[PDB]
Amino acid sequence: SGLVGSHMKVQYSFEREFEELMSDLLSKYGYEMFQMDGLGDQLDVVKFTEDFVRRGIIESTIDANANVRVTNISTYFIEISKPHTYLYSLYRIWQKMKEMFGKGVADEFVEAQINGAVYLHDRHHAALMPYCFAYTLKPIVEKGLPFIKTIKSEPAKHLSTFIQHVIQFVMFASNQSSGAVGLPDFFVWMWYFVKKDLKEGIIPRDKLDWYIEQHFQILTYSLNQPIRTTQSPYTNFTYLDRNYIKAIFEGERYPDGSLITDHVEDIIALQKHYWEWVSRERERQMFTFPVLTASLLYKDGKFLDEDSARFINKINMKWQDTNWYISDSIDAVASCEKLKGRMNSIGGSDLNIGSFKVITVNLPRIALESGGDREKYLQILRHRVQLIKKALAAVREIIKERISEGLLPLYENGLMLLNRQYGTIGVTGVWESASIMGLTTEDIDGLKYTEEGEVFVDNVLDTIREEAEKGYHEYGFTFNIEQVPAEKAAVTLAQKDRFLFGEKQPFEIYSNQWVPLMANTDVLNRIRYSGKWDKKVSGGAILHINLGESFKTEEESFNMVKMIADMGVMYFAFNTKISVCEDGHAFYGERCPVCGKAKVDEYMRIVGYLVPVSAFNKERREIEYPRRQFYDSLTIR
Amino acid sequence: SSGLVMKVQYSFEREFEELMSDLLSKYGYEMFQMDGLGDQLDVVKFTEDFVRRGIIESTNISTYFIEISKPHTYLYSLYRIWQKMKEMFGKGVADEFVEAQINGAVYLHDRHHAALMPYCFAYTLKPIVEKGLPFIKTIKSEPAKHLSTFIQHVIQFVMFASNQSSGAVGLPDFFVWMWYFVKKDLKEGIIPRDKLDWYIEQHFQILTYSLNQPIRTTQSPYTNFTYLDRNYIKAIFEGERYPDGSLITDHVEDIIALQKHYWEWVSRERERQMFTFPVLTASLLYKDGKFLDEDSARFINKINMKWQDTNWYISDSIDAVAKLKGRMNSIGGSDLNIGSFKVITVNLPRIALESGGDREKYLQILRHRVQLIKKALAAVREIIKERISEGLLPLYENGLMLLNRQYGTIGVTGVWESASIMGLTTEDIDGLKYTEEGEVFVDNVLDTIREEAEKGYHEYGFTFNIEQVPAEKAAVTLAQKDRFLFGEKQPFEIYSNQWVPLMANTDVLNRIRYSGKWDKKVSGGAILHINLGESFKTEEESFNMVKMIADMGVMYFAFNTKISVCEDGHAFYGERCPVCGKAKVDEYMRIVGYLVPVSAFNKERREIEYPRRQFYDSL
Ligand code: NA
Ligand SMILES: [Zn+2]
Ligand SMILES: [Zn+2]
Repeated sequence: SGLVGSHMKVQYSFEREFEELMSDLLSKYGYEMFQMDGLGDQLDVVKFTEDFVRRGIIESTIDANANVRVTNISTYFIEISKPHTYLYSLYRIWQKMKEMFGKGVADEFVEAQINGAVYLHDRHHAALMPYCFAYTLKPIVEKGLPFIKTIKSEPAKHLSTFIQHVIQFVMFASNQSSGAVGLPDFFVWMWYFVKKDLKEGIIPRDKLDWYIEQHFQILTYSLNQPIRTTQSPYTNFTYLDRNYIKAIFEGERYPDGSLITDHVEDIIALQKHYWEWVSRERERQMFTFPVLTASLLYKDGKFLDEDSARFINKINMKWQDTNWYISDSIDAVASCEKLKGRMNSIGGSDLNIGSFKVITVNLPRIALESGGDREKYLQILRHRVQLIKKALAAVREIIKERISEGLLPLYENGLMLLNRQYGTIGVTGVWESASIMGLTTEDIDGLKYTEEGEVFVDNVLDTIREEAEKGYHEYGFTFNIEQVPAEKAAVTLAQKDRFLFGEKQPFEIYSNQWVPLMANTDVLNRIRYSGKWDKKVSGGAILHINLGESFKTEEESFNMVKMIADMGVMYFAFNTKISVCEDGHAFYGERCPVCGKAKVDEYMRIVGYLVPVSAFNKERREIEYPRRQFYDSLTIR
Repeated sequence: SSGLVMKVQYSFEREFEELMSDLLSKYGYEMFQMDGLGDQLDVVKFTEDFVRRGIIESTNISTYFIEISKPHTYLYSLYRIWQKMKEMFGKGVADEFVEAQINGAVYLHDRHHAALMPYCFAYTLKPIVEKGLPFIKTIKSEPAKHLSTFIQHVIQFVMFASNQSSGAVGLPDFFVWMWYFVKKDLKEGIIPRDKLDWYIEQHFQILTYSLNQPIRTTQSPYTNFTYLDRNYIKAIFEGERYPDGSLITDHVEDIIALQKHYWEWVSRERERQMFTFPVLTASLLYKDGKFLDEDSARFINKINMKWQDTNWYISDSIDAVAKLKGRMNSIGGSDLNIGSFKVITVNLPRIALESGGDREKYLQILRHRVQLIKKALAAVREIIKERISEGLLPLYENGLMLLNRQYGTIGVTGVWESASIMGLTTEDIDGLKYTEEGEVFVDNVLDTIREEAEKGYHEYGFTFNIEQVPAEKAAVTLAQKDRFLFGEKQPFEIYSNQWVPLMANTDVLNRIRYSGKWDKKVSGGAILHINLGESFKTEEESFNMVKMIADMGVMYFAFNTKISVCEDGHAFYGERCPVCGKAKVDEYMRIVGYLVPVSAFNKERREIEYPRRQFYDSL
C-alpha cells in the first residue's frame, strides 16, 4: 500500500467491499459525478498543486480586488489534503454504519452522499473532529489553558492575560472543530477582570475607558487578522439582555466569591460599551468578526429588557451589524437528557449548545424524484431523514472514539460537551422544492407559496420534526433541524441535480431562507413565513431583509422590530450595502468621507453575517464554474 | 485520467516514474519505506495508525492534519525539484539527485516543504514597528502605538512567519524595538510609574508564555532571542532612527538594561514553570583576549550560573553586521537579517564507506556530491523565486524575508564517524580523538567544501554557507540508511553533530580544540556543548572558562546542567521540587542547543545517544 515498471500509483487500504461499492457507483453515475463531489482529479496531488500555484495571475486578470483576496502558501497545506481526508471520512463512516446497521444501509448512505441526495457538512473533517460549540469561558477563567498540555498555564490574574487566554482559546478551538467558536458570555467574564484591575490600581482610573477599548482593539483585530489562510476563525459574540444574564448565571460566582448576578448592570454597561466601540471602529476599518447577535426576551408584545432592546435598536441604525435573536422564554437557558437550547450556525446559539455534525437533506432532489406526488414526496423524505439519523449516529460514535483516543482535549477539559451537542438534520432548497412541485406562484404581493404550497412546507418540516423526536429514543441523543447557510451546498446540490435530472431542475442555486433572498416579494410575506416556520426548526434559521436606505428614525426601526418579533420571527437582521475604499474605511455611497477615495468593494449579509462581496464571489466562482483541465509548456510534459 | 481512478494517480512525467521504478528495483521497498515514500502515502493506514496510536502503546487532532499530507508534499517537492534540475542541468543530474536523496547520500532538509516555502530568517522588527502587519492583506492594521499592541503584533508575526517557513523565526533586535514602546507608554502616562517593572514583566510574561503555548501540534514555533552586546547595538543601528525620530544609538544603555531585565526575569520564571522558547543567545564581541563589552559578558556569565540557559556567541569582528556575509546557524545566533532558504546535507560517513579507505577517492566523491548539492540548492532557489512571483510568499514582498540575505546551505554531518570509518580516530590516555592525519583529513574535507561554497557564488549568482547541522532526526535516518546499504561496515547507530560526538568520552580540551580549529571553517555554523555534572562554584571560575573557550576560537557554545521538573512543571535541581514537594519526573536538556524535555527527544536520541553523553566532573 501507499506508493507503488513505471506507472506509479498510490494505493489506499480499503476493504474490498468498499472498493467494489465505489467502482460500481462510478460505473452507474459516471466520472463527472465523482468529479462534482470532489473525488475525481482533486486527489491528484501534482495537478492540484500546479493548479493552485498558478491561480494568482488568473485572479489578477479577472478580479479588481485580487490584491486583497490573494492566497498565500499557508492555504496550500490546508487545501491539499481535503479531498483525501474526505475520502477517508466517507470510508470510515461507511465502516461504522456497516458495523451498526449493516452493509445495505452503509452503501445507501455513500451513494446518497456522492450523488447529492444528502450533503455531509465539513466532509473533509467528518470522521476526525466535530462541528461547533458556543462556549462558556468559565473553565478558561478558572483553569487557564489546561487543554495545552506541554506547559502548565496559571489562570489569568489580570485583564491583559485574560484577553490573551481568550485569543489563544479561540485559535485552539478553531483547530479542534470545523465550525463556529461562540463566546456568548465573554463580557460576563471580561467585566470581572476590568473591575479587579481597577480595584488593584493596575488600570489607572483616569485611563479606565482607554484600557477597556485598547483590549477591545487587541481582541477584535486579533480575531480578524488571519495567521493561516485569508479567513479568520468564525467567532460569535452575544449581547445577553438582563433576562438572559439573570437566568443563565443564577447562583453562579466569580473567582472572588461574588455572585455574578450582583454585577448585571456592570455587565450590561460593558456590553453596551463594546457595541458602541465596534460601531465607531468600522469607519476606521471594516471587519467581519465577531459576528454580533443580541439575545432578547420578548413576550406578549413587549421586550422584558426594553432598555437593552432600545439600545440595540439605536446602535444598529449605523451599520445594522447586529442580528436580532428573539425568544419568548428563558427556561431553556435557566442556569445552564433531551437537549433544549437554540442551535444556529450563523449566530445566537445558546451558551453551552452546539452540534457535532450537520447532514443536510436535498429537498429539491426529492421533488424531482416525486414527480409532483406529495404523498410520494413525504415517503421519500421520511426514509431519507431516517438514513441521515443513522449517519449522524455513526459520526457521533466516531467522535466518541476520537475522544477516547485522546485526540479531542476540548471534551476532556469540559469546554466542549458531547451531551450538549445536537446531531443536525439540515434542510436546503425549501423554495425550489416547492417550485418544482408546482406549489409556488406570483400574485399582487409578489412571489409566494400557494395555499397548498404552505401546507406542503408545514408537512415537510413536521415530518422531519417527528423523525427528530423519534431519533432521541432511537439513538440516545438529541436531533435538531437547521435551514443551513449552505454557502457551497446550495450550489453543488443544484449542480448534481441538474446532472441527474437535466432541465427538470431549472435553478442555478438553492435557497437558504424560506423565501429566496432575491425573490421579488412583499416583506410581509417573508415575515409571515418566518413566523410560521422558525418555530418548527426551533430558531434554526435566519430572515434578513435588505434595506435600500437606513431607517430614518429609531422609532420607525423599533416599530418594525416589534412587529417582526410579534409575528414569531426568531432570528433576523436588516441588510444595508456597506461601501469600503482601498484603505478599508466603511461608509455609504461612492466616496469615502475619511480619505475621499472611491468605493472598491461592498460588505453585505449574504448568508447571515457581513462579508466582502468580492470574497463571496471568489469563493462562488471556485465551485460554480469548475475549470476544465488545461495544460501549459510544463504540464503538457 | 488522474486522481481517484480503486487507485490514486498523480500526474508524473513518465521519465520520473521510470526513474522511481528503477530505484525501487535497485534498492528495494525497504529503501522507500525508510525514506518516507512507502506505505506512509496510504492515507487510510496512516490515519488508522495515527488515531489508534494512543490506544495500542505503553498529541491531538490538530497534529493529524499537519502530518497526513507530509509524505505527499515531500513526493511533490522531490518531483518538482527533479523537474527544475532537469530543466537547468539535464536529466542525468536530476536523476542523480533523486537517487542520492532517496538512498541517503544527501539529506534534503524540510523535505515535505522544499518546493513550497523556504527554511529560515532572523528578522528585524523594524517593518512591523513601521508598517504593522502588511503581509495580511484582508485587513489594514495600523502600526502599534503602545507596548501592548506591539507585543500582540510580534506574537502574530511569529505565528504568521512560522507558517511561511520551515525553520526558526529569529528576533535578534526584539529589545531594541520593545524599548521604544516602554519609553513611549511611560511618557504618556499609560503606566503607573510605580508599576513600571511589573508592567514590563507582564508583557514579558504574555509574550514568553504565548511562544510556549502551541495552538496547533505539541510544539511551539522555533523562536530565537539575542542579547546584543553594546558593540553589536552600535554597529547594527548606526544612523538608524525610532518612529519619533530619535537615534537608536542614543538609547544603547536603555536597551541593554531592558535586555538584562528580560534575562533576569526569565531566570526567575523557570522556577514557576519551565519553558523552551525563545532560545536564548548572547552575542559578544571578543578580541585579543578580552570582551569589548565586559559588563555584558560578566552579566551573561552571572545570570547563566543558575540554569546555563543562554548560548554564548563569540565573534572577533562586527564588520559583517555593520556576496553575503553574516552568521547563519540553525540553532541560534544567526545575525540580524540573515537566513538560509534551504539546507541540503552531505552524508560524510556514506563517502567513507564508498571510498574504501582511499582518501583521494573520498575527496573526489565529496567534491562531486557537494557540486550536486549546489545544483539542487540552485534549483530550490528558482522554485522559491517562482513561489514569490506567484504571490504565495508575502514575507518577501513586504521586505521581512530578503532572498538576497539568504544563503543556500551545504550541510555536513557525521564528520567523526566518517573519519572513524577511514581509520583516522583513536583512543589515548585522554580519551577518543582524531589522529594527527585525522585532523588533516577534517581540514581537507572542510577546505574542500569551503572551496566549492566559494566557487558557488560565481557559478550560481548567490552565496553558499556551510553548517554542521543539528540533524535531530537526520543523524539517525542517515545512519540507518547506511546500515541498510553497507551492513556491519557501518557500526554506528547515530551520526555526530559536533566535531567530536557528545557521546564520545574525551578530555574537554579536545572538544574545545576541535571547535577552535574548525568553527571558523564553517563561519560559526556549529555548536559545542560542555556538559557539566554540577553548576560552576564561582562566577570567576565560570568566567575564566568562558574566556579560555573564546580564546581558543570557539564561536558558539553552551554549558549544560540537567534541569529537573516535577509533574507541575517547576524547574529545579535534585529529586524533590522545592516548590510543591513533588518528585522529579523529567529532565530538561539541550537536545542540540535548545532546552527541551528529555522525554520529548526522538526515540533513538532518547534511548541510544542521550544516556551516553559525556558529563564532566571537573574542568
Ligand atoms: Na462547514
Ligand atoms: Zn477611505
Ligand atoms: Zn513542583
